[PDB]
Amino acid sequence: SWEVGCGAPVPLVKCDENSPYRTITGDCNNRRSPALGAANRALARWLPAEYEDGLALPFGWTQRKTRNGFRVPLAREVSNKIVGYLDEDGVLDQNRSLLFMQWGQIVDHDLDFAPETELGSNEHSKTQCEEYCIQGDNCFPIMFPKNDPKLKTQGKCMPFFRAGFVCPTPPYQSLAREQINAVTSFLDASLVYGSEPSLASRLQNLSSPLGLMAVNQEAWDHGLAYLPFNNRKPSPCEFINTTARVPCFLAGDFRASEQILLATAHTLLLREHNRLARELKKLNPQWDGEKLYQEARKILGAFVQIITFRDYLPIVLGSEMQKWIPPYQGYNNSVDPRISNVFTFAFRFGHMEVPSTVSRLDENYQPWGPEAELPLHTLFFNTWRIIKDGGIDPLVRGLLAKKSKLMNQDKMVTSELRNKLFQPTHKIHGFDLAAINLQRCRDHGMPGYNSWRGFCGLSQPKTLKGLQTVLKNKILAKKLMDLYKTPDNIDIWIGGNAEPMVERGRVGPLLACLLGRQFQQIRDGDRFWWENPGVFTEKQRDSLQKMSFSRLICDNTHITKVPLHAFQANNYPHDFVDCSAVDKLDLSPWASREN
Ligand code: HEM
Ligand SMILES: *[C@@H]1O[C@H](CO)[C@@H](O[C@@H]2O[C@H](CO)[C@@H](O[C@@H]3O[C@H](CO)[C@@H](O)[C@H](O)[C@@H]3O)[C@H](O)[C@H]2NC(C)=O)[C@H](O)[C@H]1NC(C)=O
Ligand SMILES: *[C@@H]1O[C@H](CO)[C@@H](O[C@@H]2O[C@H](CO)[C@@H](O[C@H]3O[C@H](CO)[C@@H](O)[C@H](O)[C@@H]3O)[C@H](O)[C@H]2NC(C)=O)[C@H](O)[C@H]1NC(C)=O
Ligand SMILES: *[C@@H]1O[C@H](CO)[C@@H](O[C@@H]2O[C@H](CO)[C@@H](O)[C@H](O)[C@H]2NC(C)=O)[C@H](O)[C@H]1NC(C)=O
Ligand SMILES: *[C@@H]1O[C@H](CO)[C@@H](O[C@@H]2O[C@H](CO)[C@@H](O)[C@H](O)[C@H]2NC(C)=O)[C@H](O)[C@H]1NC(C)=O
Ligand SMILES: [Ca+2]
Repeated sequence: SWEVGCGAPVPLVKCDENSPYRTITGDCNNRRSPALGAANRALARWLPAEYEDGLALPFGWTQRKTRNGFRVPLAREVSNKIVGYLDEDGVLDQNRSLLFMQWGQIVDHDLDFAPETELGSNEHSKTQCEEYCIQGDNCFPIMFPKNDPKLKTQGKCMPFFRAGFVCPTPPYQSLAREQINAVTSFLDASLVYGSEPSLASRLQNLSSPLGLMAVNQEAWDHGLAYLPFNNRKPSPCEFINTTARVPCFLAGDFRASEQILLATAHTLLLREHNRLARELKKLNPQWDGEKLYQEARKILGAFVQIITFRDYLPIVLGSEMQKWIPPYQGYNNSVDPRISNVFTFAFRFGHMEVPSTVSRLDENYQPWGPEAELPLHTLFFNTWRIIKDGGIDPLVRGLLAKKSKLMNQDKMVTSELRNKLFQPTHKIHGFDLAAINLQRCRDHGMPGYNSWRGFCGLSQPKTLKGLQTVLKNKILAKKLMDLYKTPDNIDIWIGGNAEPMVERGRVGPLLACLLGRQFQQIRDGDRFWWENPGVFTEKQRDSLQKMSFSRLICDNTHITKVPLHAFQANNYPHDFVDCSAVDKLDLSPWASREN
């Protein structure tokens, strides 16, 4: 049996072969099958999907349906018993800057987004779901287990809506349900430019032929650009402080305002596009408005890639880097560049790297003002602290000089995210990202832990003693067993994250494998990979190889002191040097010598 057909919600457009620029949607990257790695299509299944009813119901939907003969435990109950911790002392990655957490979220955002199903704005699937906690259709509420303190203050559940799926977004009934990636699978700064035409243009400055992205005309940062604000009302950035009335930003990606440091990095990207475009017109004064946009956008895309594969992945994998991402050997069109459904959970290792507070630091890197450090939760959907506090600048210094959270088998996810998450259609700082992630694993039909162990050539523990051995942790294993009753039922997010953290890396073996494999394909199956012969000239590639996040900071802020290796843990002033000492990006090689 088999089904190749289904790809109905897609406008299938021309591929201008030889074009030297990526499309916005990601179509036409791969020539044999030009929908490969395009946005708005069904994420890839490395392993057949696993639902309660074979088709679409997330294990845990039916109380009289076991998984392998055992009920699956409530997501919130796994959160409470395994994921949570009280004492934030001692949980600071000694050798990773806070930038390390933040880049990961940036890369994640470039690569995947599975939007909640939306059949109703003015429809009571939302209200009935939130108010009365009745599971049905796309309402899959996260129920509190006996003894939960949120029972006392928040109700019977936290709302949760099932992710969008292809074919139709009303129910289906032939193939297994397949969730959508709404963004492009190819690491191509789609978070900045958008993955759809409608937005990419709306993002553009089509008032002038300079190839610039649209900037805030309401607020400014020492004459440095801010991102435009967004249309949407209701606005959750507004709802955060209804007095200040500062809305969310508008970026290539809709999540850019989830937290202030994400919105900051987005700032650390729009700026550079425009810097790059201005420098480019200055040099090639005959170039189109379009041409300037595309060639900046190309260089930016190349920056995301280089920072990611040269600086980030080596330190997020460790020992396994070489085992899954051998040095580049060219473009391979037989490679599938699609983001897999499991990767979208594996990449959520980042959630254990988020610490409980964010600092603003002045130019001696000392607290900035009387409220320099804030609880992370007061910063979900918070632009106003950017616009009417300090710059971006103090936050970027914090990104450099403060540390990531270290994942810890006994202190997984800070309560800032585990109890205080703010959703943008629900009025409280009262949600649990960990619960949500577990529920979503089930929503998405994920195979369990041991299925992924087996996929990656690793042992598949069956017996509580065997699980202790894999996780080198008696007590964690015990709680996992007590709750799941068989490692085969352990949800991939929590299983993958429970494994000790490799060597020199920040993920376990199961994750290294899932992540390495996805990034290898991201790298090998992209026709516009920066390092693919043809995409850039050898000259051009000699200039791009010197880019650095440091350099990005220098050219787009008024920070004049940065470390050389920004992802590592760095302290001021010892690990910092002046922007003078820090390599520039030399665009001589972009000179259009059509003569
Ligand atoms: C708030 C949130 C963060 C920080 C303050 C945060 C951080 C990260 C990092 C650092 C990631 C990678 C290193 C990462 C990956 C992914 N996240 Fe996550 N994250 C915050 C909040 C959320 C929320 C909310 C979601 C949606 C949850 C849902 O299932 O309903 C979320 C998701 C993800 C995600 C899946 C994205 C997708 O493909 O749709 C990651 C890969 N994060 N986060
Ligand atoms: C903190 O983690 C850093 C990385 O953030 C650790 O050091 C990294 O380890 C690599 C080895 O793979 C080193 O890179 C090597 O350096 C030589 C030149 O001496 C160069 O030819 C290559 O680039 C080579 O890979 C390097 O020390 C470092 N890498 C980077 C990018 O910083 C470090 O061990 C940890 N720091 C502390 C204080 O423990
Ligand atoms: C909602 O946003 C408000 C800003 O839009 C914020 O209030 C701001 O923060 C403090 C509160 O006093 C003020 O900072 C200083 O203001 C002047 C300095 O010129 C001093 O008189 C004060 O003592 C103070 O140090 C901001 O000026 C202030 N602005 C306003 C209009 O109050 C709120 O705190 C935000 N509220 C929430 C719940 O997030
Ligand atoms: C689109 O670009 C035009 C041309 O630069 C912008 O107009 C400039 O705006 C800046 C402030 O943003 C001021 O110097 C002048 O108003 C214009 N400068 C020049 C040299 O003409 C316009 O702001 C941009 N529009 C948007 C919405 O970003
Ligand atoms: C591109 O990648 C694919 C991986 O799927 C390679 O194709 C496989 O190559 C191995 C060894 O030659 C064979 O055993 C497989 O059966 C091949 N499968 C297919 C579909 O071709 C391919 O060799 C790689 N190409 C390059 C140039 O590296
Ligand atoms: Ca992308």
